[PDB]
Amino acid sequence: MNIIQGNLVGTGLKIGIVVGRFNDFITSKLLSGAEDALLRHGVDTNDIDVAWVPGAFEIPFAAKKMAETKKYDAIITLGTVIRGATTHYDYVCNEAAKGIAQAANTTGVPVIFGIVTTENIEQAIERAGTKAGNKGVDCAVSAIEMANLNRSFE
Amino acid sequence: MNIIQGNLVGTGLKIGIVVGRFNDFITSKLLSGAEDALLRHGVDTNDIDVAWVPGAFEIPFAAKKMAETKKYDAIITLGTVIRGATTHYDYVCNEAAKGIAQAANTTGVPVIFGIVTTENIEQAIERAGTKAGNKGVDCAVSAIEMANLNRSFE
Amino acid sequence: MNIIQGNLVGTGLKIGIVVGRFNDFITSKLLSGAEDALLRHGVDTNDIDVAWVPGAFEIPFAAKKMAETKKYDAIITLGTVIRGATTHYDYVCNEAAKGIAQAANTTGVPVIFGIVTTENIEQAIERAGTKAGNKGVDCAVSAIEMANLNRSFE
Amino acid sequence: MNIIQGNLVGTGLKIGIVVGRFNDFITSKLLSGAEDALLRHGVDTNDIDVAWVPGAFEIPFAAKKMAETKKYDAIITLGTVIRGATTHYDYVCNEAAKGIAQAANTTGVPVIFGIVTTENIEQAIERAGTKAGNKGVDCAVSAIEMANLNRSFE
Amino acid sequence: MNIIQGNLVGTGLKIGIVVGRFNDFITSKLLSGAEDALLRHGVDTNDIDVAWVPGAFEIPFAAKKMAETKKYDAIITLGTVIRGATTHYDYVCNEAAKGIAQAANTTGVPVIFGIVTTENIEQAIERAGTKAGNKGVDCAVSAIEMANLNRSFE
Ligand SMILES: O=c1[nH]c(NC[C@H](O)[C@H](O)[C@H](O)CO)c([N+](=O)[O-])c(=O)[nH]1
Ligand SMILES: O=c1[nH]c(NC[C@H](O)[C@H](O)[C@H](O)CO)c([N+](=O)[O-])c(=O)[nH]1
Ligand SMILES: O=c1[nH]c(NC[C@H](O)[C@H](O)[C@H](O)CO)c([N+](=O)[O-])c(=O)[nH]1
Ligand SMILES: O=c1[nH]c(NC[C@H](O)[C@H](O)[C@H](O)CO)c([N+](=O)[O-])c(=O)[nH]1
Ligand SMILES: O=c1[nH]c(NC[C@H](O)[C@H](O)[C@H](O)CO)c([N+](=O)[O-])c(=O)[nH]1
Repeated sequence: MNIIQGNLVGTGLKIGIVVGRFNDFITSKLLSGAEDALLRHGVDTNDIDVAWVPGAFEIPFAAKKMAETKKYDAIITLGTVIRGATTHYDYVCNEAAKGIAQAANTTGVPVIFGIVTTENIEQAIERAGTKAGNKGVDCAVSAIEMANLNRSFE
Repeated sequence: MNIIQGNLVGTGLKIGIVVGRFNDFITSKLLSGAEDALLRHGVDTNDIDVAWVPGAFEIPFAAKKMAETKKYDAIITLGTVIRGATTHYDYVCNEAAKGIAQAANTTGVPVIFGIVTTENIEQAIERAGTKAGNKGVDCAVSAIEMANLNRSFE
Repeated sequence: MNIIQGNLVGTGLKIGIVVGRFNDFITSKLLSGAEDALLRHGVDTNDIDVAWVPGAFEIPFAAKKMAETKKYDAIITLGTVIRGATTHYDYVCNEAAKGIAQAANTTGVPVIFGIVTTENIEQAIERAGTKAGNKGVDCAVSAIEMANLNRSFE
Repeated sequence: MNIIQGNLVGTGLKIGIVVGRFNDFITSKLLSGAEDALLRHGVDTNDIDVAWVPGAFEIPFAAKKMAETKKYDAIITLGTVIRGATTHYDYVCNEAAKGIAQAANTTGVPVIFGIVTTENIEQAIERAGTKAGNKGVDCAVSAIEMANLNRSFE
Repeated sequence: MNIIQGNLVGTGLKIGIVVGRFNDFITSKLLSGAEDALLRHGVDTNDIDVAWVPGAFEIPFAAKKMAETKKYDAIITLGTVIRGATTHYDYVCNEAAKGIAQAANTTGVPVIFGIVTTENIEQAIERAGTKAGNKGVDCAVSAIEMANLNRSFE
């Protein structure tokens, strides 16, 4: 068989990031994690644009617009939705993931899903640079991989 | 990295609001909350158009049409769906959130999701100007932010 | 602010109705409820077209086609899905609500969601002209409102 | 009001059927049920084309393509998804129902949802020609109705 | 009635495969299973292109692009999402299944859903070449069937 991959060399890549202000206590650590990860992989700090939106529901809207400028190789979406007392959590999470997916689809640009969806604050901290690592770092790496792999497609 | 934000200066913005009549006991307080929030942020009362629809299922329909007039910088959707004895709640909430999201998508205009979805009346009052604040106020602020941030995109 | 509403004057309106045969014991009472409601609001009986389909899954298909004829001001969908032993209920309800919503979306014509989704026969009778009123009547009224409000949009 | 129906006269109709091989122990009885039902309603055996696909996930794909040939008055989808140990069941059922619905939508041809989704083998047998009747027969009848009703629409 | 099938002769077919790196402990066995299955069915190893993506959320993106090249008769998606402590599982699985389905839809090329979604590692191993067989092998076979069946459609 013939293998098609994407290496982790970020040199020369232009990355766009959309972060939600909601739960910034967490998302900010996600953002910084992604930044460091990108830099240590060869991406130039100036080649990184970060756009802040109120909540995760907004993330798709910004992600699509940024991707449409065709100015980026990949887009990283960073958010943190923590469940509450109502089903609000459900809609925010669904629409976010739904839109983040269709953004990449209609845009052709890889849009990495980095929205942390937990039951409580602990699980959030758990995935923002603790026990489970930093989802932001994992997303940065995936962004790089997808950008490189995307060269192999047109 | 390069940051892209949206400040909270509402001066000069034109806002459209779609409110559901259903559970108006709550939604009306959401509406007034949004209005006051907008005014105190610099938005002119005359630059605010409010459209009433039966229920939340209708909100998407009106939100899309209002956004399509391209007459608004952002659109705020206000509603309150309180769970009952059947799964009706589920469809109304899903379709509302689904449509409110696609309205902004297909329209390019930010459409703020301000539909309160609770298990009971108490949680509704809780989020319409009590313990948890007023979702209407939060949406007004988000509308302003998104409108301003949207300038940075084309 | 500037208010945009829809009054309950049905005079001159042309209404289309799609009813599911499934659970007709209930849906028929929903239909007659809507009819009477429409008439008593000024709609002429001859300005009302009713189309019957097997079940609620079919409702969206007929609703979209009727709306596309642009012959109607609003479309009322009437159905009753009562939960059973399997998850069948789920798909029928979701697809119905999903399609009824997109019908109005793609058609520009208001399509009122009048599908009663209950756990048992009692809750169905409850919402078809008993304790909880008649969802058909509520839909007729919403249809009229949406039709009138729709004049304010193009 | 003016009633629009669909009678159960299958004479002259051309029906397409898509059956999943998965759980054929059940689906085959669904298929034969639909066949007999169609024949006894006036449909000519030669006017019936049956296409087999691996599982229910594939059904939408085949149903849309068959409908697109515009060679059929209605399309019957027959499948049986029985829940297992994982959530696999969920995705297969959702995508199936989602696609079978959009097939009719985008195609204009009625596509009858005849996918049996149960918790166990017993409920499957229950709906494939036992206690609860034969969903295949019910779908055949619905297919005929929808085909005839569809004449009333363009 | 007239039957339309797809035989299991892979000779001459060109297959594309998208595998997620996430849970590669399992997915790799899925991939090898698919490969062997394809070869033993007549597919030439050189007629098989494999593309690796970070996780299942990425699978749809790659599957659509590969399908769009119109260079393949069918596309096999291979992944393994194992549930964790949060609802993350839900979004990854839904979006994956959602996208893998729409890829085939919009592309016209069959895209086989081979994403293993389990509650634990054991059920994963169970479906990757143990008690329940190898989902990769089952997908390979389905890919071949769908490719052949697809000849019958335009
Ligand atoms: O990013 C998040 N947005 C949230 N807000 C929802 C949404 O993203 C918007 O802020 C607002 O709903 C209007 O669009 C959240 N909660 O409400 O809990 C959350 O946890 N995380
Ligand atoms: O906005 C709401 N709409 C509701 N009605 C449903 C829907 O919004 C429409 O009014 C009507 O269904 C026709 O589409 C609600 N309930 O039914 O409970 C509710 O709580 N909130
Ligand atoms: O309108 C309904 N249709 C139902 N049938 C589902 C569907 O509407 C179609 O009749 C058939 O599925 C083929 O399209 C129902 N149940 O099955 O329970 C139900 O409760 N209500
Ligand atoms: O028709 C069915 N297909 C099933 N397979 C899923 C799918 O239809 C495809 O065969 C395969 O997933 C690759 O597309 C089923 N299960 O897995 O249980 C089932 O119960 N019924
Ligand atoms: O294929 C998988 N991807 C997973 N990652 C999610 C997603 O596929 C992407 O890798 C990343 O979310 C950014 O798009 C998984 N988990 O997170 O558990 C998993 O179990 N399986």
